[PDB]
Amino acid sequence: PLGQADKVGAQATCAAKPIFFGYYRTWRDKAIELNDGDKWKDKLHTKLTDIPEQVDMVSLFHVPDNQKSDQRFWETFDKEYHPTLKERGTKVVRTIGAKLLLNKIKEKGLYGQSREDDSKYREIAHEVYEEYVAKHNLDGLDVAMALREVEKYTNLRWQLRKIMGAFSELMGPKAPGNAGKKPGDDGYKYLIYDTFDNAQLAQVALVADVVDYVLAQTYDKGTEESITRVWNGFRDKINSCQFLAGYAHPEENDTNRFLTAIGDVDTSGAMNVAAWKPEGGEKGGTFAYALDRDGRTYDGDDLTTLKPTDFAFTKRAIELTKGIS
Repeated sequence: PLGQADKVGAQATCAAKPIFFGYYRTWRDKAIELNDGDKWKDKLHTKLTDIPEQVDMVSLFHVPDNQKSDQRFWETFDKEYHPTLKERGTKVVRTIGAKLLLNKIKEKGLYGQSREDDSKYREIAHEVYEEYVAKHNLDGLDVAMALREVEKYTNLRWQLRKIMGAFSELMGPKAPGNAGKKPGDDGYKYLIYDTFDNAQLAQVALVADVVDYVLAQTYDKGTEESITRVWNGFRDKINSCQFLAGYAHPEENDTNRFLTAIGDVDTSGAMNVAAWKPEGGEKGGTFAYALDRDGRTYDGDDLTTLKPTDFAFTKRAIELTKGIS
């Protein structure tokens, strides 16, 4: 048998100090094997260990359809990348899309109504944990929920709640395996939720009690007042220590147009987000999408070429988030 979090609102203190969270596109890693006809079969400049040593947590965004094979990538990760990141103290988690989870719910024949066998949700959670987290000794799972249909349909809300509860038995504050451990401790297994910057569309009330962090996709904000507005939308469901606001770096052939992390670093809206704090509280930290595109724009050859990065935005966000130099 599987409301809001235990504490909500602005919290003057947090169990873990504010962190910088980084999304890493595995199909842009040097060790990955892209398709034969791919225009970027070469020109791959960045490796995973190139990220700054002060990154607290990195999330591997692995998409099998974006490359031909990942065997070399995982061999390099197990041999080279992961020991170095562990030496630096950087946690590594794995991002999974909610669409894949709903597909797995559907394969089991679940509609999500009462009288169903909730052990099937536990089966799905264990399979996902073994494949995505345990297989490569990762530190937890990040569920990306950017589906507008979840909020509209009761059965989808039920399904999401049940799969996140089944996951809470394996990761997060509710997991018995994390007994006496806290985010930031060695061996802690994280349960992370990234979603809309709209709390209602996010359906964060279904996961607030089981997740360590809530990552709001504030990719179009860039103003402290707008982030305050988003946070006031979330504050009655989660506490500020769970909340992370973020920005997105321009991607090649993206069509999305996220403008907060372009131009001068110190005056960018991305650094306003990194510097932002909840009034009367401390935040969970700051996150950035596509670390390999740090500093890139949508202009000129940037839209169509891959380039190395100096991680200037990443370093400055770390400084503003953690209050260090």
